[PDB]
Amino acid sequence: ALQTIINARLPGEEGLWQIHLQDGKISAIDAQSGVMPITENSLDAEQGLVIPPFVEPHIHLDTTQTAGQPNWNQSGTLFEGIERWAERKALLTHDDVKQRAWQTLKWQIANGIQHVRTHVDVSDATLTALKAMLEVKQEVAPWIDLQIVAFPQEGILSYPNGEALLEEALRLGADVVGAIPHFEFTREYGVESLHKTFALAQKYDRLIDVHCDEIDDEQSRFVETVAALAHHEGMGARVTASHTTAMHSYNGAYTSRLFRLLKMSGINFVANPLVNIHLQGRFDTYPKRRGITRVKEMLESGINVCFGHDDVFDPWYPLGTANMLQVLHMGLHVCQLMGYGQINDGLNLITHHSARTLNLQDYGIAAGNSANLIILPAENGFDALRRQVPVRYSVRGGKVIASTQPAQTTVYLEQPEAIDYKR
Amino acid sequence: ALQTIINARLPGEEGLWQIHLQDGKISAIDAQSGVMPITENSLDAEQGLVIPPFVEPHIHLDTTQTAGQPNWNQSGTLFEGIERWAERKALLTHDDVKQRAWQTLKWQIANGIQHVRTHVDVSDATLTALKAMLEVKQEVAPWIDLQIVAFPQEGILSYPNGEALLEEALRLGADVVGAIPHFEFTREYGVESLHKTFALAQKYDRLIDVHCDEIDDEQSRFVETVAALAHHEGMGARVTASHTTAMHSYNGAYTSRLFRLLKMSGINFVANPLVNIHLQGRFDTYPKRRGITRVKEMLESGINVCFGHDDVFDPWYPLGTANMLQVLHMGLHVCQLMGYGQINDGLNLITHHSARTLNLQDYGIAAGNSANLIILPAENGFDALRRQVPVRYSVRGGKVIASTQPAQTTVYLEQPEAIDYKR
Ligand SMILES: [Fe+3]
Ligand SMILES: [Fe+3]
Repeated sequence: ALQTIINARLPGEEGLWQIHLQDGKISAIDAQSGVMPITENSLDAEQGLVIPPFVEPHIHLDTTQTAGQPNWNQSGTLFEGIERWAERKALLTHDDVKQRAWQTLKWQIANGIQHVRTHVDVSDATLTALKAMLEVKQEVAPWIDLQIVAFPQEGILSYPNGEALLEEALRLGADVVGAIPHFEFTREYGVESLHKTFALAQKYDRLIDVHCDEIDDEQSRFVETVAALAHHEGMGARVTASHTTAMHSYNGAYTSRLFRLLKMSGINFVANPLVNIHLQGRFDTYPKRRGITRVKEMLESGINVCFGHDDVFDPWYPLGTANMLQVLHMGLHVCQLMGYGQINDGLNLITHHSARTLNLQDYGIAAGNSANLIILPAENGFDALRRQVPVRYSVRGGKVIASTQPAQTTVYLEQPEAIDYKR
Repeated sequence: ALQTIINARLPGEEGLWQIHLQDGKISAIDAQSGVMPITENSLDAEQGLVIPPFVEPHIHLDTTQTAGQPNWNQSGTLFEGIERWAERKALLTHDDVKQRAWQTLKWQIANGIQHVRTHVDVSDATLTALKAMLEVKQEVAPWIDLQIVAFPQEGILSYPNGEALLEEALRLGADVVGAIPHFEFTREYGVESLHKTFALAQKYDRLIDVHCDEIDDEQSRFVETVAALAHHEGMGARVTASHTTAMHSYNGAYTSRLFRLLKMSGINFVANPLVNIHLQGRFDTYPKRRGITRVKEMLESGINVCFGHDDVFDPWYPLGTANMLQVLHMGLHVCQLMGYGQINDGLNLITHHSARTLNLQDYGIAAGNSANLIILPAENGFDALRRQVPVRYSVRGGKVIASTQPAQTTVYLEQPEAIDYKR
């Protein structure tokens, strides 16, 4: 029965704020001139930062939690990962997918993530993972709004009945149409697959999220077709180009020309730091490229870009706890967004920009919006990122759905001293 | 009055182990065939991992904790960092250096680090930071063995009285002789500075740790002189080449030839992931090189390499909590040591290999050694790294000097559920 969040700091705002709640929504937001006393029905942010929930714009819940089953990827390569996944085929069932997806979703709830977009491989005639994920979506709805992308992993034109299966996935309820041009047999199939993807999105009124140019090939430019088609249909807001790691290898002249179109099209971009730094640059000896898309330049140009985890504890990425501040930390380093303001503003890459990517209509600490917000025990984005703080409280519909009692560290010098890693 | 560590897991060993303690030393280590009961004077590792303390082989305690004073580095560049540091000159006093060094040292104690090698800028006629650090070394001795490197930041031959000041630092007690060849005015001064560095190390019987080829210049090959001189003097074990980021840009043929000498010389290498990924590759547009030395290849060749944090909360690196598992996480990603075994064995890069780099004589969980060890609430190195676990207990001389009560996370679904991020 929470009525107020008090003593809240807000990004880009001075001072402390009080967030009033009513009927599961934010009724008003008022500045405070000092610290407010706690009381029944008040959740004290304790001068910590309050932001609208973290978002996971790109993850594969159908493959999550499978690392080491039955064997571990020892080389760490994409190739071996594919083989290790194949060895687990006998365990891939409806219940298995639901159990693993739920395990990661619980970690996400614990990490203040209330919006998740999962890709699901639909290059499977039985659509086993998709059927399982559609049930998971309904089951987790009280805690996470889950979007499902029908992802034609083996291609649309390069896989038997690929287009038919992609459309079947949409008819079953998938929220987003996926594609993977650079994986199609030819450049022509790649371009044609995008026309088919856009046609399906318009036919069913769905969003689009393409695994776009995820390859260190300076000639992989499917992103220009994604942006051009979006501009032509006037649907930029509903379109996302995931990865675009090839952009890391483009010459500057083409990239400059392309950026005009990217801005005009209004499409969204997702970079996946943890996985990109790991899987890109694998064909280089030395020097080795970083392989993340042009995040810094997109921000400078006002192009919406955000960060996803992509994989959690699977053959393609053995690590992760589904933590967005960890994803952000990696991205700030690899993209060299290390100035104070760049780091502080970093939270945008895992909150607001990701909400835009998911085309969310009810997101942000604003009057009238649902009371969905989280509290970080930190002074600002810089502090939260530097100390990799947990989510103190996650509030959804005005109710607490997760909480973390912080770790307590003590050093025993001449006298015991508490250490909080602040100066 | 601890007499035993029980239920301990050890890297590379099967099962649980009991570590007996007597007179501040490890008296014996015995395998257990099951879980042992707790009791008075027994520290229960609770099937967590027990390892010899984390080590910080490369940090600058003279510059730590100064970020944002008086202004923040907004571009994040090395150039601006130098300017921001210059603006703080009026605050650089004896007491200031001691206060800041101690602040970071407390974070290190909290993070299970009992061995630290700090570089101290001795291109200052007043040697202010060095005098302060020598007192800090004595003060922190009960918790951390601190090694001080006399670091001629502005060069030995390229700075007024550079050589005289370097020797004065040694006469005052600095443990290690530093150098920075690539920063000298000419290649010839660079090579000559190394001869002078080795001569001083032999004259005073000190270790050597060179800021070596920290630059994206494929022609910066001072590392071959460091290794050759060490081989000639038969002192490889006492010598360290820090950074060697230029090696990331060498052609493969030269690198292969060089590796024979690196192995034969027996010198140590320190990579500083967090700072290297941030400061290297700054002159590239796109693609952008990673800029970390050849860590993977050194491991494959049996060349001792380890990881340092380098900078903590300063103009050259605004982040950090002086956490070695965080440094390791970055290094595993950038160096693409992402296979299961590579990640699991990762702890070696922040424990044993770093101890070798510091030429430590009393390190490791072995009978006869001082009872210096830490307990991680994780099953193995992979688990500790993936979950970025805190140090549950840090034991020194058989006594607890630090402890962390873990954070407690709960998600409120149909029923409350504890989340520990394990599957
Ligand atoms: Fe993906
Ligand atoms: Fe350094």
